[PDB]
Amino acid sequence: NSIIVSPRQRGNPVLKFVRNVPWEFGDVIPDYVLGQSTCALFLSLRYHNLHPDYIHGRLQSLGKNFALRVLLVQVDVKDPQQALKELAKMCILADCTLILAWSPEEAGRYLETYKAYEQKPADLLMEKL
Ligand SMILES: [Hg+2]
Repeated sequence: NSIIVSPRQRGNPVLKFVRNVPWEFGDVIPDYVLGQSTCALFLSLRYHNLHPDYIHGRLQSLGKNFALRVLLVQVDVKDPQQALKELAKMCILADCTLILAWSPEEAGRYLETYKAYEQKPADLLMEKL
């Protein structure tokens, strides 16, 4: 039921806006575990400028364990277009979904939205047999 949150996310104002599903910190590889094989990384564009090698290593340490991988980018920098195009390339090659959030609140809503769905819900009919 709960979103599991990496302690690396501690202090991220996004957490204030995860309000309609429980969340707790846990020892997890992604920034948010949103189900059995779904997870998200969070990246602020301001942070990305300051630490340009950060996200490539993060996406790479993540690998392919989770079926659905989501990079949630907070667009918080004037003139983000060049950064966004490079992150898009990175996501295409790493096969991850790129989502643009324009505020912490929007990012928190995206997290609750992905948590609403099981990527591989129960399949009862096979089970019954
Ligand atoms: Hg991910």
